[PDB]
Amino acid sequence: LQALARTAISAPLVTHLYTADPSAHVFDGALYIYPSHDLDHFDMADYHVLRMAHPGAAVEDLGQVLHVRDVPWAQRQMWAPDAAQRNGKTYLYFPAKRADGMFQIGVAVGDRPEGPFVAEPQPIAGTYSIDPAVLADDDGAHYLYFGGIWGGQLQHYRDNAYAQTHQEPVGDAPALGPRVARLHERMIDLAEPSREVVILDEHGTPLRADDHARRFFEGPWVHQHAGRYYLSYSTGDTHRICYATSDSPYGPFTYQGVLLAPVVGWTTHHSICLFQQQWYLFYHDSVLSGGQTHLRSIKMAPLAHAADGTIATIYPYGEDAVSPW
Ligand SMILES: [Ca+2]
Repeated sequence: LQALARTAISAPLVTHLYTADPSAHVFDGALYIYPSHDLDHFDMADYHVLRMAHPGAAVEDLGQVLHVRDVPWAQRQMWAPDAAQRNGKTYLYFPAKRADGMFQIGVAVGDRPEGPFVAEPQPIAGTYSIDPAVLADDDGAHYLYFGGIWGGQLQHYRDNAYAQTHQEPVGDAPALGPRVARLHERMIDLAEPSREVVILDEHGTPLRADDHARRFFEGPWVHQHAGRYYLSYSTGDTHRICYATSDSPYGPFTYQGVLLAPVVGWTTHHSICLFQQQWYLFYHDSVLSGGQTHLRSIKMAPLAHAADGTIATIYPYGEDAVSPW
């Protein structure tokens, strides 16, 4: 697979550290990226913030802005984060693991996009599992999406309650979807208990647990375009970013297709962000590290919505490349 490094459509945004799970936002007139920081096993411990001043600019590492040692409730595994702004504050949302082994989502508050961020002493009540994404709705509301199965533990929850015997559904049972909750105006609490986000097939039927090509695995992201909501996410063991659409941030979302073909390294994770004239897909892969799943680099590619609202598949090493998966 050494050909893939040669025909990659994107270079690593930074190479002096390993980065993953990019959440891109335009805050205060610039592009800010909030990724995970892979350490040279997914044992990440801290977050950096990166910035691009304008379209085409060199990427700045603004340095470390939060470390798990400053998060009283969390012991380890600072995974895919996100950020939001409200009332002149910037909020850093992040999944991390408690000493008792459970993932939950917490938040840290700062006065600027680049921090420093001060972590709340407890996680956000009502959250669990991983991969937060916070949608700043055009109407002023903020919504928190989250969830990931397998290592993300979402499969142990139903209706927001944990049980040891809750497992991943199988067969004809509906696959699990991400969770969503409107955030409180104070941003560090939910305004409501989270709800299931339902993803439907083209016939209006919820996706099956045994449909691993399409069913939700982790890393939800929502963006607005042309009066609809786009939910996009990783399918995990089939290595796709897929997307689905709805007239509501709550769904249900109807499956549309594959947004990003498989990348090098087992995980795939992304965000979609509008910057000046252009939509961009931010994603990651493991080429920098020579194909090591746990050492990634974030990347970006331009993204286009078609007249009919669809998004064409992005092929990270070219459409003619041998797929890494
Ligand atoms: Ca994410």
